[PDB]
Amino acid sequence: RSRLLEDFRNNRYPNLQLREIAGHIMEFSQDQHGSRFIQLKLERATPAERQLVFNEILQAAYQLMVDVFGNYVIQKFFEFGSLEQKLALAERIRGHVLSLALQMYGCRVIQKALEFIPSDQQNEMVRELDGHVLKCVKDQNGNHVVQKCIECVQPQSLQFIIDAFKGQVFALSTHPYGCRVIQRILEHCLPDQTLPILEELHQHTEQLVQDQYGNYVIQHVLEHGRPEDKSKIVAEIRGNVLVLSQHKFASNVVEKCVTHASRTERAVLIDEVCTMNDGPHSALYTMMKDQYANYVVQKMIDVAEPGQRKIVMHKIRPHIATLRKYTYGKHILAKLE
RNA sequence: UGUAGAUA
Repeated sequence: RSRLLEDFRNNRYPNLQLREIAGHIMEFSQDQHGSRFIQLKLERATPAERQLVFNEILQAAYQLMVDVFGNYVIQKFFEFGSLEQKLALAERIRGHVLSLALQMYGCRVIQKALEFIPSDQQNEMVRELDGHVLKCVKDQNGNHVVQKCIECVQPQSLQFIIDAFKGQVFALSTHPYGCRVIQRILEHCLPDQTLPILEELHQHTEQLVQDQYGNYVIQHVLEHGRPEDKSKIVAEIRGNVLVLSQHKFASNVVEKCVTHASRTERAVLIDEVCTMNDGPHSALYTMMKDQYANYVVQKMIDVAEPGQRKIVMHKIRPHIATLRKYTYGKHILAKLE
């Protein structure tokens, strides 16, 4: 390194200033303590002081966008720099988007830059992803970037991402990074576009609720979706209430079904299991005794009306001195009051 | 008694 920096790593300069590290901006930024020294002084800095530094981040900007320390520095400028340094940084970035989006460091920046630019540059920076949509949605770095777009970017500039997901919904609603994206779209995108998705979604409601993350997506719509889409799902559940509340994943979804259904639907779903006797005993006998099902049951009571709840507990008197036996049942006896 | 994304 240089002594200047060596002296900084040894604490030999207590009131070190920006001007005093001219010619060494870069080096500093690829060094943890110096990157950190700059990140701080940039916030409390004169316009002359920032530009000084800027001058030296520009010609090796890409290098610092990928450095493990150099990347917070570029990001500071997006936060606290001038409009012109922000567009200038954009410049730097044009036609480098895809690569930085997939890089461990570059995409943090990209993620920040996407947050601090007018729609014009925002709109521009995104189309560079066109035709590598699915490649980014399934990347470990790329995926927060796409998510970052769906959030920051005006929705009408992202039809290419709705298209890209066509007939792809299940593979992604059943993917690790794939399903967070699908949530964003349903949180941000226009009716025009959340229609094909919600459509494929319903195509595999039964399967998705059994997926590791697939359910998180059905779970999303139940909570946040339009009441027309809820009812369709709850309907997928109606009947299957027994076979799914014993599922490790599917239980979590019936849960939110009983929570987010119509008043009516809700009182029908609940009742379904208070009178669809299964085997030796009745329906909710198993649900009580089951490692996952009991939460579904405890939820039954939660959302219930005083009328239909009374009836539930009346069906749960015949086994009071029966649940003490099974421990998962034990968490139920502490409610019949 | 029960489930999910990347930096010093």
